[PDB]
Amino acid sequence: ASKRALVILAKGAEEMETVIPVDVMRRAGIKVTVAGLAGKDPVQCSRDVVICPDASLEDAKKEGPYDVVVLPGGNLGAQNLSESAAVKEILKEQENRKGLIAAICAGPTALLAHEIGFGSKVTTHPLAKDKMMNGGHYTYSENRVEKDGLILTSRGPGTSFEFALAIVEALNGKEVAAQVKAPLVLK
Amino acid sequence: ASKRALVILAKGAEEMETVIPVDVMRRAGIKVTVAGLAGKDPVQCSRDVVICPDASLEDAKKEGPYDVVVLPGGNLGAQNLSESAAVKEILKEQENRKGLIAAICAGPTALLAHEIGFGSKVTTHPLAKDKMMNGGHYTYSENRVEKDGLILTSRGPGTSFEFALAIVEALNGKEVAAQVKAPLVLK
Ligand SMILES: [Zn+2]
Ligand SMILES: [Zn+2]
Repeated sequence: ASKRALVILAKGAEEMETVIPVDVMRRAGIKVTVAGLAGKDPVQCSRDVVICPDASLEDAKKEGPYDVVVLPGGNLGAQNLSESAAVKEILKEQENRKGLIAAICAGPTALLAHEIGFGSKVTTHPLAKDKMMNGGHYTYSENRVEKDGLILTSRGPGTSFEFALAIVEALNGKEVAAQVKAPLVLK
Repeated sequence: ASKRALVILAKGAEEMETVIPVDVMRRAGIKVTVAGLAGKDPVQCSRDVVICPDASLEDAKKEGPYDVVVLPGGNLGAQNLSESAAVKEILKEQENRKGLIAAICAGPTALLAHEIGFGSKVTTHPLAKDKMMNGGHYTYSENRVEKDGLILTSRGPGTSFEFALAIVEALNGKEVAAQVKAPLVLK
């Protein structure tokens, strides 16, 4: 029974923070759905890479629930996630069922917007710290990956492998994470 | 006068090895063209991420020459690159004009197929070593990034940032590379 991941892809998402987790999760045998916030049309990422989603978010939701919901960063992508009523519903449902939520870079600021996981330790990109910490609803961490129970956060493009492997470990265990890691030629 | 990069994208390419260099090069102010080997249609990468190219290779060639030609890895992508007469022509032209060629993971095996850069020190993914070394036409290196003049090679998804930043340094200099590196939150 393969674990399942929903990756929510919005215009302006950081394409490295999208593709690295998708690829690494698929290497781990996770069934990943790349869901387009705006529909099933191609998505123009922050550095103009264009990714064609597997499904619209609307359709992907109907196939839930998922073992993890993943929010990439990119400031504009995160803002689009933060403004979305559909994302709010998905995240609240995931929180209510005690499912993992993973967000990287500016992505965690969508948790703030949707009032998810208050009281957790979190990290973000350094430049997103002040936005995330508005109101003091979370406790800030400088760890490259932070995990406080079912809220898993990370910092930037250069922490994306660590973030992805932390998701793999949480879903499929340490041994699978180590097996997936070795062929990547990480330092 | 911005430097220009051609990234040749074939079915089965490693999507991390494609997107990380594209994104990092664009962060460096390089004008990058993601060119589809097969045409301007979407490309299904090795772990099923679908990327929409900027142009067909046919059209992209007409807008050359480029300051760097970049070959991602992925075994099936590299095989498609290795079988392509169009890629052969582009690489030979680039070599003849003393322009940089950069290849990662299985990507360097397309250099072997097209008889490019013989006598250079190169690296590859560990699993691609024997293919690359058939005939002894190159000298093998275990360095995470190897550069022997105008032939720049690297090893895997986990060396992609290092590979991309080496390209940036070669084109735009050490200072730009350092400036681009810091916001990435690399270790
Ligand atoms: Zn980011
Ligand atoms: Zn590879």
